[PDB]
Amino acid sequence: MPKVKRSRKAPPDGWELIEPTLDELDQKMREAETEPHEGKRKVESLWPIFRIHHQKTRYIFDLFYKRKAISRELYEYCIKEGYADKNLIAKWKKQGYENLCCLRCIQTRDTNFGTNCICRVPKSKLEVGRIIECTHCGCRGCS
RNA sequence: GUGCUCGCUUCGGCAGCACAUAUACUAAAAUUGGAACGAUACAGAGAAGAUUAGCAUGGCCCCUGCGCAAGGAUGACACGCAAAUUCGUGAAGCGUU
Ligand SMILES: [Mg+2]
Ligand SMILES: [Mg+2]
Ligand SMILES: [Mg+2]
Ligand SMILES: [Zn+2]
Ligand SMILES: [Zn+2]
Ligand SMILES: [Zn+2]
Repeated sequence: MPKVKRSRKAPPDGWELIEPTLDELDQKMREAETEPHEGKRKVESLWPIFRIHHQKTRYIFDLFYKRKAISRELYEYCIKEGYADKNLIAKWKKQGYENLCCLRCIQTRDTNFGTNCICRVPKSKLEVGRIIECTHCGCRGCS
């Protein structure tokens, strides 16, 4: 029923107060894996995976850098077990990059002209009020 | 969005600055045509009597094979009243200058 752990040592100290929500996020991810595509476009059906992955990683990130509610050990346990993304966090700690979607949406090898997605353009520099949905992600304006 | 402003100056708002700067064969489609054996009837395997191994050759014919191997009926086709330049003799009869 839960995620099979791969550490086999017991989880660290403050585990028991973050587990209902981690399992609730984990139950939410298993919904999105099994949704049948019908009226969902070919790229659109993968958008919930990136959203929930953002959410799980944001949750551990808030409990350790904002709320200071978790030690290094419980933090690095959640990264090793796959609850949080190590690389997505390392971009959120950068200066401009603090509500980033994905690592796809800043990867310049993934685009034709070698650039970020329009996801990453500040909404004030589009100056028109056009509506954006990133094809990688579904995002409407990180930056 | 975040941070810094000995910014107004409260913790409400605003101002300034810094970082952050252009995805997508753009459809979950509408269309548009050419196509699956294989069944339907027909159809029957070259070499001058008959029964037959085959190896080629040529290209707006392909199939199987990774093949510059080898197979596919010798893989099939090829079977054509197969006419390409350029004429003269001799007498004989009839009409004519
Ligand atoms: Mg042969
Ligand atoms: Mg034979
Ligand atoms: Mg032959
Ligand atoms: Zn994204
Ligand atoms: Zn994006
Ligand atoms: Zn985004």
